[PDB]
Amino acid sequence: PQLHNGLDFSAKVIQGSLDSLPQEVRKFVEGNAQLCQPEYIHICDGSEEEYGRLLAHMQEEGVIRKLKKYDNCWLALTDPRDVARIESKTVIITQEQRDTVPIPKSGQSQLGRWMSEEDFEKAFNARFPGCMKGRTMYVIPFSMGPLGSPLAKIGIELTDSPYVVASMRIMTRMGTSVLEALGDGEFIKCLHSVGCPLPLKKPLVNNWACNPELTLIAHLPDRREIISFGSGYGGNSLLGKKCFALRIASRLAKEEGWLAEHMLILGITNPEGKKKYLAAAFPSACGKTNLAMMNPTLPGWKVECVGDDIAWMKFDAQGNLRAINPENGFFGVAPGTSVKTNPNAIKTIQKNTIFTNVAETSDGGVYWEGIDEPLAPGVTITSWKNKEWRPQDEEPCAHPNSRFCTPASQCPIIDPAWESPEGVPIEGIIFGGRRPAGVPLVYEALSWQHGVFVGAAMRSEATAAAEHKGKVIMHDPFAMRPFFGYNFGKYLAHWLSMAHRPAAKLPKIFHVNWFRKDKNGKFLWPGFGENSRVLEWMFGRIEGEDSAKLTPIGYVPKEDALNLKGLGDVNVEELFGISKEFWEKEVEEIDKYLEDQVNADLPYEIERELRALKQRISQM
Ligand SMILES: Nc1nc2c(ncn2[C@@H]2O[C@H](COP(=O)(O)OP(=O)(O)O)[C@@H](O)[C@H]2O)c(=O)[nH]1
Ligand SMILES: [Mn+2]
Ligand SMILES: [Mn+2]
Ligand code: NA
Repeated sequence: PQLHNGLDFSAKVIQGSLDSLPQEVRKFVEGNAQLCQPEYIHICDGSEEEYGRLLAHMQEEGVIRKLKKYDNCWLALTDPRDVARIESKTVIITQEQRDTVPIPKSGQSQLGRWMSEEDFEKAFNARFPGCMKGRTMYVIPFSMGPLGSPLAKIGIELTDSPYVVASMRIMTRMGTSVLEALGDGEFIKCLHSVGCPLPLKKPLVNNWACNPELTLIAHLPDRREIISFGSGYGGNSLLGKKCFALRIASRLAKEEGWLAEHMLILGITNPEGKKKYLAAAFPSACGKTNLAMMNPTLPGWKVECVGDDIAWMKFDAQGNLRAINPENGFFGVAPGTSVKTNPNAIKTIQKNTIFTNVAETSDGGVYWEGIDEPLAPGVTITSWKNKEWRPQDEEPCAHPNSRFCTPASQCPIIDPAWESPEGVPIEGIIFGGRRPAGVPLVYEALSWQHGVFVGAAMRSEATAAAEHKGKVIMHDPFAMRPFFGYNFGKYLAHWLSMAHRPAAKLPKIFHVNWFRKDKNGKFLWPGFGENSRVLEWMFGRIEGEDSAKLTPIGYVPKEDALNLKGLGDVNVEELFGISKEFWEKEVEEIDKYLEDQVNADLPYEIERELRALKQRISQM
């Protein structure tokens, strides 16, 4: 209905039909078209034709370049103001702040950012009205999970960015089939704008529309809305990924008895023909993708990848923790990727891949720090800043948080069960981060409650994945600091509660450190495929092997228990050393952090594990 002619957007639809949409989808699309005032509405179909045409259009406009060396690969270079997540501009809206974060004693929380509904309405009104003028609003129906799976969750993302459309086609299952699967069901409402209505009010930098000053990534869990303004960077604009499948989903999971986690899922097969699945939570840019598609150095071992970033898991009636990967692609850090470090990623990204903020070679290929491939004499390099570049120059040729965005189905070791709606049974959970000192290569938690404490106590050097600079060691509990959808204390309680579930077969919990350094700042452990030697030890421990010795922080490998054949130059004593002074300091730091940041919401069990660790260290 309407008394005039501005409410019904039918005449502005350039693909699809508002009449063909499910009723509630139409209302969502049209309501936001009324607000944002796009010139056109394009309902995505997910087809190869749509995708190729959109890419060519972006190429026309100078928004992306085709990489002529490869099969259907593309390179986007962004405004340098829009390169990573911004935690301080990422918020969750609830009636009560304590539902979203524990109230920190110190007054500033490091476990999320809350915004009142009043303040968010004002922020929304200062951003979205008219924001799509002169642009197309693309409507992206997407599934987090295989099309038609009983455990998939569907969303609709509205965006004015073709780059977002193309990247969502890779990272989710997208298009008409999803609308058909959705029918009259519920869907997560996702609204995104780059925040640059036409005619442009401000200079366009590097043909990359964005609004840094007004960037705001908001989540409204009771209304089932995600609303993101001003950034095109995938972590901020691919709304099915961090926003939905971690922040919204972790709160749903709390309410419904499951888990949504920042974890890879991999399957590993040993030389005796046994296969086990493991999950691992490491912070952004701290080794998940490389572990998930590892090429093991140990003969007779094989790793297969289920997912590299997000896991949705629950204990089933048989007691097994079963996990699914709700994503359809990998959005991986590019620098460091080489045939030696991640040969499976190199094979995956050679076709149908979008690269962002990497360098370009004159024969139409890609380049980045650590790529470890010599170029022919005469071949030149254009940096991610679109300037000619030479290896002798002061700055990197690729941004440190540059990315590939690639279909998971193309991974040569994609696991045969990666789309099974039954999920895969997790037998070990691994925590870890970047710790240049003090923390040994691997240890095993003493119990479930100890393992939840180990997750809670995680710390890691800052990376380029968000706004934190330098290499300051930060708390990042469960690798979820940027991603909790609700109060972290409550999340710890939820984890603890799993132990008391009927027939629960609780996975073993481990903590790793690939990143300990010697006195000269060189890594003590080579990592990458050599991490298979650590996974071997974990595998044996899951099977019940007596290959561990007790220490104050947990179980570690016995002398000679790790296979170090071919690594005679590793300094094992240094790499496994546990210093009373370091750990006295560590436990004091963890105590103060949990007291300040979790406070009244810290479960008794976790405080008890803290007291126990302090006491074990005191007996050293
Ligand atoms: N030294 C070392 N670096 C690693 C290892 N695994 C990954 N990296 C590097 O760390 C960065 C992030 O790796 P990635 O696996 O993409 O981490 P993710 O963001 O957690 O998925 C890349 O530059 C990798 O080359 C490892 O075992 N050792
Ligand atoms: Mn991640
Ligand atoms: Mn990754
Ligand atoms: Na650009």
